[PDB]
Amino acid sequence: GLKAINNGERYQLTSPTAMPQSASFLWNKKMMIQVNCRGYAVAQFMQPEPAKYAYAPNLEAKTFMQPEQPYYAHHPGRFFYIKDEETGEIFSAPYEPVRSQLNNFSFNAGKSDISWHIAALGIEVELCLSLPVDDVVELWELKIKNGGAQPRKLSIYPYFPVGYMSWMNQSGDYSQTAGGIIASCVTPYQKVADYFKNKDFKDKTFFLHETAPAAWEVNQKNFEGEGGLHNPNAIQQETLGCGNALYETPTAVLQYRRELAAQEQQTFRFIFGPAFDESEAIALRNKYLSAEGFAKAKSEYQTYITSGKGCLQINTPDPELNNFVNHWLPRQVFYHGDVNRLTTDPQTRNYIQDNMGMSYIKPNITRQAFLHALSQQEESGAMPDGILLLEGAELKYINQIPHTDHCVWLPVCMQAYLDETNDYALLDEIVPYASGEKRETVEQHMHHAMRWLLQARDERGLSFIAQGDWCDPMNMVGYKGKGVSGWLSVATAYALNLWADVCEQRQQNSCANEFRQGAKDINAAVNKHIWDGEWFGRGITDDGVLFGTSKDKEGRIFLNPQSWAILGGAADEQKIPCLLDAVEQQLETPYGVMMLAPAFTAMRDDVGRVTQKFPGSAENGSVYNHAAVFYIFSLLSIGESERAYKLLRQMLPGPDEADLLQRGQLPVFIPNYYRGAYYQHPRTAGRSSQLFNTGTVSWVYRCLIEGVFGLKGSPQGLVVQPQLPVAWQTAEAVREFRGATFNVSYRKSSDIKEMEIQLNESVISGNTISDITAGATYQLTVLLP
Amino acid sequence: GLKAINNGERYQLTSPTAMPQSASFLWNKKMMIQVNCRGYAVAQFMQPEPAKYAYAPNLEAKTFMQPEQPYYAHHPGRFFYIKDEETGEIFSAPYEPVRSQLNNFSFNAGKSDISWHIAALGIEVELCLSLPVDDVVELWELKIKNGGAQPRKLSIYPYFPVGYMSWMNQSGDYSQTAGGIIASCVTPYQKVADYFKNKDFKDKTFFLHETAPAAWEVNQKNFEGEGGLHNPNAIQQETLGCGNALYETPTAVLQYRRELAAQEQQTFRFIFGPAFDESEAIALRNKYLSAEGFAKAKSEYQTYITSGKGCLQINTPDPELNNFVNHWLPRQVFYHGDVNRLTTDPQTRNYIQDNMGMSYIKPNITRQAFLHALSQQEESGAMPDGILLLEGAELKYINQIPHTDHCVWLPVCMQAYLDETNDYALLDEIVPYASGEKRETVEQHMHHAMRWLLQARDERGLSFIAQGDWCDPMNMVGYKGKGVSGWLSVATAYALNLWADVCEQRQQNSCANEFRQGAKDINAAVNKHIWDGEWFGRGITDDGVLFGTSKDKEGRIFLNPQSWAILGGAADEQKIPCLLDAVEQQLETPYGVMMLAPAFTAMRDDVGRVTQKFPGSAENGSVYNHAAVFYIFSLLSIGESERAYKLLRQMLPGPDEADLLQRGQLPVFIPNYYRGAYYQHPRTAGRSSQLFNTGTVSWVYRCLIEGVFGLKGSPQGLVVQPQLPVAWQTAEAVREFRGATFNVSYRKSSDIKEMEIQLNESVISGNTISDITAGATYQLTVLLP
Ligand SMILES: O=C(O)[C@H](O)[C@@H](O)[C@H](O[C@@H]1O[C@H](CO)[C@@H](O)[C@H](O)[C@H]1O)[C@H](O)CO
Ligand SMILES: O=C(O)[C@H](O)[C@@H](O)[C@H](O[C@@H]1O[C@H](CO)[C@@H](O)[C@H](O)[C@H]1O)[C@H](O)CO
Ligand SMILES: [Cl-]
Ligand SMILES: [Cl-]
Repeated sequence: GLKAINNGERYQLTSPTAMPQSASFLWNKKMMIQVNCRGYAVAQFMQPEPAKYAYAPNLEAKTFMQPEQPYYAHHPGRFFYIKDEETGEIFSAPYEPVRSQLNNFSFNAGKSDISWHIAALGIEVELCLSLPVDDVVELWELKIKNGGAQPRKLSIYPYFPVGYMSWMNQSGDYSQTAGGIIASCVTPYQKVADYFKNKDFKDKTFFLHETAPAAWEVNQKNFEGEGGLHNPNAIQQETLGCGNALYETPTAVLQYRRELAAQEQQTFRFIFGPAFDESEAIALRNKYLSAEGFAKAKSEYQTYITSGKGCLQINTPDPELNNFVNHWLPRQVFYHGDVNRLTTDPQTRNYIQDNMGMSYIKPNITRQAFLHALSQQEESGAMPDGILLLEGAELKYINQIPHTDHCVWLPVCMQAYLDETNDYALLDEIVPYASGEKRETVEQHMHHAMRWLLQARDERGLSFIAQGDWCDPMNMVGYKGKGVSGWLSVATAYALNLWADVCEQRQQNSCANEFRQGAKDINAAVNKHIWDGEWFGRGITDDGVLFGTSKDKEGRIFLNPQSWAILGGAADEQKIPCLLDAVEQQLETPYGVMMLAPAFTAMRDDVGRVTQKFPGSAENGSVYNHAAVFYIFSLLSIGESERAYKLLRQMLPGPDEADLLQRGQLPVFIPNYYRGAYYQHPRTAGRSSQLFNTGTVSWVYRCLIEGVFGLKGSPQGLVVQPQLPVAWQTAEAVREFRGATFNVSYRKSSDIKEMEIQLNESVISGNTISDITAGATYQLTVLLP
Repeated sequence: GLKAINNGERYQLTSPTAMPQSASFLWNKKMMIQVNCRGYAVAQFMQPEPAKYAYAPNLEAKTFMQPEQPYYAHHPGRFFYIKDEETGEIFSAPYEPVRSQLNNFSFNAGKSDISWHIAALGIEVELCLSLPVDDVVELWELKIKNGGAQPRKLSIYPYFPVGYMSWMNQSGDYSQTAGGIIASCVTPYQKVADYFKNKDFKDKTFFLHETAPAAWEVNQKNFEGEGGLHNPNAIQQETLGCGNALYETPTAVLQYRRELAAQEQQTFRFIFGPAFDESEAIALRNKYLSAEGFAKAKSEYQTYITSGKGCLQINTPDPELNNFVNHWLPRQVFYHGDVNRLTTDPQTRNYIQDNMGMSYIKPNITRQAFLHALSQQEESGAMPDGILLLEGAELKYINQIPHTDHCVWLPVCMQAYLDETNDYALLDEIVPYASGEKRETVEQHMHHAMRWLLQARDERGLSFIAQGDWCDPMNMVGYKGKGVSGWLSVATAYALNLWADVCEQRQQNSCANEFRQGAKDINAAVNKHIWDGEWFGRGITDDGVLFGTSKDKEGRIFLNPQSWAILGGAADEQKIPCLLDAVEQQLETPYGVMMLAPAFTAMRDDVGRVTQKFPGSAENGSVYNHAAVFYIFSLLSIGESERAYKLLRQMLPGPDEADLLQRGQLPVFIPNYYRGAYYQHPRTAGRSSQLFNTGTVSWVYRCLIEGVFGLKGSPQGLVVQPQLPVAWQTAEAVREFRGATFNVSYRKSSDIKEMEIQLNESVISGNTISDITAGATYQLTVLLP
């Protein structure tokens, strides 16, 4: 079974085998953890760069998680073994590593915690994980109850494998003074500069108990012996051996021996995490490891999540949609803008898009993000490929490979901020540039960005692509310096048209004319060179080849140039229906719209690395949700209400059982992708990546707020412009907007020919609520034909 | 049990649990594999840089093996499951992953193969692995026999897990045309230049059968199901499901169904390895996958190993020593010089030392190695930190961090070559330098190297250490440009004294004087600044601190400055006994001599990274065999015969049972280290690193040939100078030397006061056999007091 519980606070799966990849996530200001339903977990923290405290059993690469991450028996996880001392029978919570028969299983994804209930052998177990807001530590609460009528003698063994920490130096031992296990290493390196750089690393891992145990074991191999994780030798014997690790793989295993009366329950607390030294571990222990410490952290964390609850609560005829939107969407949006994906150098397009989502949650964060991003703009007007969030950080990985699209996001996402807040006064703030002495207003910086986009075009008037655009791995179209992007061109026309509208609102009329003319020039170039007759191509290679066209067998159509041609005006009214039909025919699937099709099955080396991905995975033809929601937004922009909703709703798994089993995910987030290549590889199509990091969700939230429910800001007030699916006879929403609350009731009427709006029971004229007082509540009734 | 079998060809362990880390190795011109006794394996190949075809289940770091490498259930390996179709009972060969009760177990390390015999359920299994000489492929032969009296219906399942190949693209499927499983990936990258660089990668892994199977499975998770590796679901059912992998972790599993008569045995052949494409896999199949192909490869491989058999066979009163020296030592030496550790940029000290070993095996390889190494000498005289073996290769890892000792090895190892071969004519060969147009003789290059060592000294006359010397991770003594090395100084005096002796043999008298004077100057500086009263210090830091002294609590004495002071002449007759005693008191252990003591337990940042290793591991205080044999060689140089032999013999595990169990290794190689820190951490002391890559063995072979058995070359012929341990009443050796064979019999006599030598039964005068005819055999009798 799989359903919402606890009044929306949690979401419960009752089989540990039906959906074995399913998972949920938690984060805080400094860490994140992905927890699998069977007890595997991946945890990363910042110090200030990424690191981990629970390691693989081998020397793993520097990485967090892969899409569709597979687990294996020794993957890091969070386990508790229970042993009936009378019978010798054992089981483990949550399910791994023993995989015993259980009488009851629940995995509960929470807004603020992750928990399990299980039962075996008549013993009832509860496990609850949460994090505090500001420190790196896991708070673990275990409850064990004898559910039967006679006393029961049990051994209870936390098993938190530390893994292979380092080939230079790893060890571990029990510390009575810390009250638990302290594993220790030295992170490997070779260069002297790295010794200086690594000085403040938290290269100890602690596992501390509140209640002193009977015994412990710190050596992984001693724990397993021949019995392995299925039946550890250390657990077969009466008492753990109390061994240490001396350049041996360390582990964290404790043992409690209890005789529990009928119906008796006992609670045990632990914390797990990294530390510089034992002193820091003890500081965490004193702050957190108690009933009071756990309750204070929980109260503070629930407060943090509620601070990010957002501006929209809905009550539609679709209860799965209600649950997702009300309870899960805003937390996922909030994570992205609040901690910027836990990177010290966010990709600029990610920083600006994730902060755009924040406009609906905590817009002062958005405001400061624009100020920060623009302070790092180059004097040319160009934006850097990443934005540094800490002095001393550097551009890493894809951010060192030249992509050309960074400036497009500025006005595209500023428009959401300005519409929601009406904070045009941001445009007057003064900020520096990345180099030089010039300090200019936001508005001037934006003009220089749009001038950059206009200058970074070839003689045909089309945008250079270099080693990629929005599609990060699209690296061989323009690497010789001549290739151009179809998508970047259409999106630059959109950006320029939006920014000209701002300039016109600001009385910057010369600018408005200049950018409007820019946008027409690009659109005309696009129509001349990129349009392929039934859809827009994707780009022109360094050697002059148009691709993403009907002559290409793989990558015959890409979604992005279509959505963005719709938004930026390259697609007129006669080309629009060609796009809709071609997308439906070639890209739509039951799991959502694919970003390109057919997927590439081999390298095409004038397009590049994207074509080497497995067909259907990631940018190579998946249902890549971020591209899908750009299409949904383009659809809303032209009033294609039914098609917009249909494709948005496809992003949420369930309630169809086959759908839920095939995507394999709990419906508590939208992943970066569901597997595509639907025609080529049907068996796997729909499978969830399980990756909760995705720019999709800022845009999905915007589409629902402003487009489907149609409650959008303007300089006059709240614009009522709903695009509800026709199946809905009635719906309600509660919209928070500029400090006020709107209780909106939507109802279909066959008495009217045109929408009618009532505010506090009086019919209004027009579609705008203009008189908004902070702290007030308004009743809005919207009757629709 | 653990013993030599097959007339020395193999070495057999009969418990899969007593020595669970034990392992043996195979190599060829392009690959190596370390095979664990329970069925785990690590395999690397060159194309021309390192790569693998069997992956971990996660995204592993670029690495081969760690010292004391731990395994875990999903580590790569080489397995076969047997299922009794009547009972459903299963077991796996060799032992993992099921770990069933077996009725018989043998793991056979071979000179040219690795094999197992096991039995369970009345079924007798044989497994044999070997490699061809020149292609990258594993040749696997499986035999299954019903050892009982009634027919038996069995399913037989090879299980060769491919692992997690790539996050960009991984897959696999069955190919009837190839006749087996083909897994495929694209190695991840981001930079366009890497696409060009990676073009010829063998990114397919094949598992091909000679005999067509009943069924197959390519998806790892489908193979395991809930049952895991202990009881795979695919094996529970009647027939494998014939599944593929589509961006899922692939595997190689086949199934044969057989009804075997009483006493019936069947043979099945497979090959496993990497390929560019199916065409290459089929080429390997046609060449190898047959009884004829396996026999041709085996015959060619045994020939290759016999070509490396070396120059010394011994018959001593110690049968463990005999076995090791005769059967295992020469193959380990041969590996090092023949394939240079499978790196395209060997560390210069490793290249020169490993090639020195070759002087006793195939000296033309040694000769060409000096020619190659010196062609890359810098015009200054300095040697580079590595030697490039392929055009386009680069210096990697430690070779990019400046170390100062590279030139010292030239005359130290040239001396062995000249003594063995008498090829002074090498000195006349003309070779270029790394830059510039100068082409000079070997002799001139050597003079420039020794002038470099003399110039690279401070005002005190001591050698700069920069970021390290022989001790690779000794990186913080001289990183600011002032620190100097105690060891490098004493070894430079040795190098100069040897090279002056060559110059004197070559009538280069000015050079002889110049370098002899250099050596005295350095030795005097060493005695003034480095000698600490009872032993020589290790170095002086940038801030002027002498370390490796009696005032240091950790790192109180280092072995190297003592051995090298003995060799180079810094240690006179009055200081020698102080060194011997201090080494005995502080560094000697039952497992061999430690390289420093007490081990460092925390960073000391004017010594550096070495001090951060776990105490007792690697350079931080292990029994680091390469340093140990430098001491043994220094001992032989002063006639400390008993102490030399004792410490050399300590390098060979066994026959003491406790010793064999504690080191945990088969006695078929000498590892780079046995764990030290004997006083600080007794529990783990002696544990083998299991690393067969080590420069130790060229020197151990030289010590036995020239020092213990005392059969050493000179410009006059064969010098007889034995240092046998006194316990030996008699011994024999067979020495191959300059094309002739010497059958040497050694016998102790109380009738003589001084050694007597007879050649073909006539007493000779002096200690040199001067008349050596190629192809002849001589009988030498050496009577000792
Ligand atoms: O090859 C790769 O590493 C990966 O495919 C990344 O490019 C990708 O990264 C995303 O790829 C999007 C589409 O290319 C891009 O618009 C976002 O800015 C970037 O965060 C992943 O979602 C990161 O999890
Ligand atoms: O920190 C490290 O990576 C390792 O300790 C290496 O330095 C070491 O490498 C050896 O270390 C020796 C002593 O330092 C050195 O003389 C040899 O040239 C070098 O091959 C290993 O034996 C490679 O397996
Ligand atoms: Cl795209
Ligand atoms: Cl040393």
